[PDB]
Amino acid sequence: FRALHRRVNYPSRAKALGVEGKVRVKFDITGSGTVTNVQVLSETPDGVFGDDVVKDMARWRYRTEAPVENQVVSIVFKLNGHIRVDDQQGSAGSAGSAGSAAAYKVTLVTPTGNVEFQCPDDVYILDAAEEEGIDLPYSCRAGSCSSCAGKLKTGSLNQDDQSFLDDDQIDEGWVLTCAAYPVSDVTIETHKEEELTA
Amino acid sequence: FRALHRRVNYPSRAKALGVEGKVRVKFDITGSGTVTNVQVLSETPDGVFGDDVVKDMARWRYRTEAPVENQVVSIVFKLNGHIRVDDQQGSAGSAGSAGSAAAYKVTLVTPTGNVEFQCPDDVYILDAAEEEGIDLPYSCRAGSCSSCAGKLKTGSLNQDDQSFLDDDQIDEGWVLTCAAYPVSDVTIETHKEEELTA
Ligand code: FES
Ligand code: FES
Ligand SMILES: [K+]
Ligand SMILES: [K+]
Ligand code: NI
Ligand code: NI
Repeated sequence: FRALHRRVNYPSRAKALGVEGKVRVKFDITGSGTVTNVQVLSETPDGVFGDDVVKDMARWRYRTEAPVENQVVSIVFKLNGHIRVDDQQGSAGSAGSAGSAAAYKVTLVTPTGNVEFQCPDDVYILDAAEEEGIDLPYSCRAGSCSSCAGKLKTGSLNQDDQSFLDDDQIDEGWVLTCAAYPVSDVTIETHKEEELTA
Repeated sequence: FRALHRRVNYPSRAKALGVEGKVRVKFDITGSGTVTNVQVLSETPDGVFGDDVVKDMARWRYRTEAPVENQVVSIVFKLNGHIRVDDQQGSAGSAGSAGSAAAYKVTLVTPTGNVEFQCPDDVYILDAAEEEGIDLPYSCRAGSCSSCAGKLKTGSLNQDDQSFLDDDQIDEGWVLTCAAYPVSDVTIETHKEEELTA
């Protein structure tokens, strides 16, 4: 089971406007490996990337032994033509269920001051920060490096999807923000990569 | 089957020396999820990161239904405490087999001029360029973005491990250098991300 072809085109209007952006989208895969049941979960900013991404996804291809439901990706667009497609985890809410995920208030303590936003319980800290237009560090986006490291000051997180931290570090409050969901209101100090690996 | 804890520490001597680096290492996983049969494949530069990485890997943890052989990761160390662990694909050669993989000459045509090095048939273009001390762009390292894009001018590649390019783009000569192996001598123009997604 794996992706074969997942091309995304860069919308010329975004390029022209000098807009960076982000789409999170859910889809199913058929036993033939084609993509259907596509639903945009979020698009930042709105009306620039979503429609084009859905069009592109019609031509995606996977290899699979059976249909697969409720896949989710993040599609990030940055300056100078950069696009990346990152796999995330589907939830009841991503699949299109009735009602809204519980959401919690995230307080980030950043080198340039504090910021606060809502984060659904099925969205990673990083993603919700990006949706609020905050620029947090990252590189792998796969819970497998130090880039997105922060320190949890209060509250509780689910970091089941991370892997670069050991037991000890999690217990000491370390967080990989690309792979962590809030399960309460939380306060996280960001930009702590260098402190993590020291 | 998945990684749970893969902590790597930053060697203080590397920090002090202002050295960036890279280790590629093979290991097996036990049915208990512990790591054994560890062998460094390459370390750049030598004698700075390898021994410490092997020590760290003794404490790694996986979840698994059965033992798994001949896993390989790349471990990259950059300035300001950055470490990332990226999964790659094992080969006869990574497992420790007799004799050497066939190797091919890679010619890179970079914005700052041309460079040439050997690349084994079981090592990705990006990795071999990094081992030769060339700084090529990348971000996901998972064949799922535009960052490492180049244009294949001559020769042939295996890009089975990539997924962001479609059929058409591969046929036109596009290459994701983080996920491409040479199967002949090749010439690749690098730094073509913006041209790819345009
Ligand atoms: S960006 Fe690598 S662990 Fe979050
Ligand atoms: S770095 Fe993303 S495809 Fe190579
Ligand atoms: K379905
Ligand atoms: K073994
Ligand atoms: Ni613990
Ligand atoms: Ni073709």
